[PDB]
Amino acid sequence: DRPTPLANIDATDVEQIYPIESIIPKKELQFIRVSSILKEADKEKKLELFPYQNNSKYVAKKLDSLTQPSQMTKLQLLYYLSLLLGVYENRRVNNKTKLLERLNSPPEILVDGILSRFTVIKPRSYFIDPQNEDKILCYILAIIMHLDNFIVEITPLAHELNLKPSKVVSLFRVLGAIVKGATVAQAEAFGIPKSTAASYKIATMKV
Repeated sequence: DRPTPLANIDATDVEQIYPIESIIPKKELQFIRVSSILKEADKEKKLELFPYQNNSKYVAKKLDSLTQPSQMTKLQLLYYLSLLLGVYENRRVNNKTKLLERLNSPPEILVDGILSRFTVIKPRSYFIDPQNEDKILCYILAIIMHLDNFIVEITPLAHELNLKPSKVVSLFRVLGAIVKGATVAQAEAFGIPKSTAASYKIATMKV
């Protein structure tokens, strides 16, 4: 129905607005295997294990922070983000066979899950309509909200995702995030000049 994951209307903490269950069904989770990524010492080899190889800037940046077994769930979300990004960047592909050729051997059930929930079957051959296209991006952005602890800098993210900054702003607003300039406090934390912090856009979720 909506391009966003199903919100928890009773949420009292930002973490609960978009529960993990809303982003990835519980049944699809045992199939996101991240132990090898966590154990692999070489960053190049870690990156090679991701389901989409078109050198995601976001994945490589975010990887450096996900090193402990307590962060396994976050690492599964990053793996899934990579797959969704692969489906989005290859949105013009209309069949499962060509799609798999553009991807780095993800478990087939995850691809099936994406095709059944983010595409329409042509009356097998499929179509990603304009709404399903934004749905893919909204789930990517809901993941980023979990991974960046509900405070996101628009400008580096737009660059990392190869998306127009105004599209990132617009989609974060569709997700219910507040998008405005950084406070002098946020400027100190983010290491951005205080005098123009108002022009540096930040997306935040609130309860």
